[PDB]
Amino acid sequence: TEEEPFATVTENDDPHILAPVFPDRTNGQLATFANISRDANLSIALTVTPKDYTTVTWFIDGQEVESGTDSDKEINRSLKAGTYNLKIEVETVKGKKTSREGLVVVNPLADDPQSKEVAFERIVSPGKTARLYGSNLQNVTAILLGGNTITDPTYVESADENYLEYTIPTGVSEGDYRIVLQDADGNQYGADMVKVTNASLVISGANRATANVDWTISGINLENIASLTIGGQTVSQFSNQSSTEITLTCPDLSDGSYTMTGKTRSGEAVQFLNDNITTTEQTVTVSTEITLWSGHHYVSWDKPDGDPNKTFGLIPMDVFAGITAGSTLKVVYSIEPTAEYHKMQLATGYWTGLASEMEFTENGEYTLILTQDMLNKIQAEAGFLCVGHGYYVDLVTVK
Ligand SMILES: OC[C@H]1O[C@@H](O[C@H]2[C@H](O)[C@@H](O)[C@H](O[C@H]3[C@H](O)[C@@H](O)[C@H](O[C@H]4[C@H](O)[C@@H](O)[C@H](O[C@H]5[C@H](O)[C@@H](O)[C@H](O)O[C@@H]5CO)O[C@@H]4CO)O[C@@H]3CO)O[C@@H]2CO)[C@H](O)[C@@H](O)[C@@H]1O
Ligand code: NA
Repeated sequence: TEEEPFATVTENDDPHILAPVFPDRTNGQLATFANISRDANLSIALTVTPKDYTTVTWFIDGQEVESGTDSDKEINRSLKAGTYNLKIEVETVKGKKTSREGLVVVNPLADDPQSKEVAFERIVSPGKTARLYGSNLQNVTAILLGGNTITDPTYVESADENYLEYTIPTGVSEGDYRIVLQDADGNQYGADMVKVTNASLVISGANRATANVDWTISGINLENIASLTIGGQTVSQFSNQSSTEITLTCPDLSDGSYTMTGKTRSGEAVQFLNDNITTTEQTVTVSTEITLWSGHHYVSWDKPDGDPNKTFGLIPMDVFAGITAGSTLKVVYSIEPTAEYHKMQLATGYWTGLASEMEFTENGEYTLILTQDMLNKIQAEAGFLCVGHGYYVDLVTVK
């Protein structure tokens, strides 16, 4: 009370949470207070000083919530699957307060329809289609998103992981929403957060770029992009341009770090996501790709010693002697269709592996960072070889 003539010593005490002891932040990132199943309830029981002169309030994702017990300092709450922000705010009668903030992880059951974020598919755009990846999602007849009931979910069979395709309503404004999966029976299951944005948001592929060659960037509303500026060099002509992807020619820049910005058609600034931080400026590392060798050279360790196609030599030691530690070697390889199997390995002249033997079925690019130890061993062991069977070396580059 305030009208009180005076406050007892115990009333004016600082608030302390004695038990339980909560973990400290990981490294700015919040710690986990609870890790329970969707069928179990969030159960935390506080002991607090002063005994009879403290009130505690609970917040799930910033929203105040009743403690499901007669006591106000024990919470009992049934939560849907997901990860939740929990705040524990303790206040005394004379207004002094202490605080705890942590995560509550609620795991689904095996048979539950469930979904987590794999890559960046939880960033969605109003009017457009989006994907959920998870388990048992063929059960879902509706998704609930910020008051809207999305009733057109389609479970797509894929060569990779299957997904639940759904359309975001146009009416939904920007922000973060906690989605819920609904059965035909009516049962509801948690599927964590979705982020709705109208912004042209570049998400991945924009950290690194090779000068004077194709550069593919992945985002959400990238068709609205009118131009990108790297260094001081503006690019307004693109090879591909869709919602999810844009490809351009990285301009002729010296090796180093550069600022990238962009402009939409409306004139607003292109946004960039890096570690769940959104900026209007992106740091791009540019490097030039040097060609060391070009052609079409078959490799088979079946062929006899002395045969030019038993290995890939053809890049002399003095070239590798010049390469600086940290550089990325790339070997572009293609299969021989008539070959029974396809295995390759990068090695020294002594056939010491610089990395694992790899088995493959399709054409590709093998990249490997050459450390100072690797470079030293190459000089010590008679140079560089590509070894294996049933493939061709078509290009070798370094940057
Ligand atoms: O055949 C099918 C089968 O192939 C398997 O792969 C085999 C491959 O078939 C073999 O040809 C290959 O043999 C290489 C040896 O593994 C490798 O150690 C050896 O390297 C020699 C090098 O030839 C030689 O010049 C070097 O001499 C140096 C001295 O050691 C130094 O003291 C001196 O100062 O300088 C000289 C340099 O001139 O010694 C090294 C070894 O120490 O080269 C062989 C080929 O010539 O082995 C492969 C297995 O690793 C494949 O695994 C199967 O799957 C496949 O069915
Ligand atoms: Na799955």
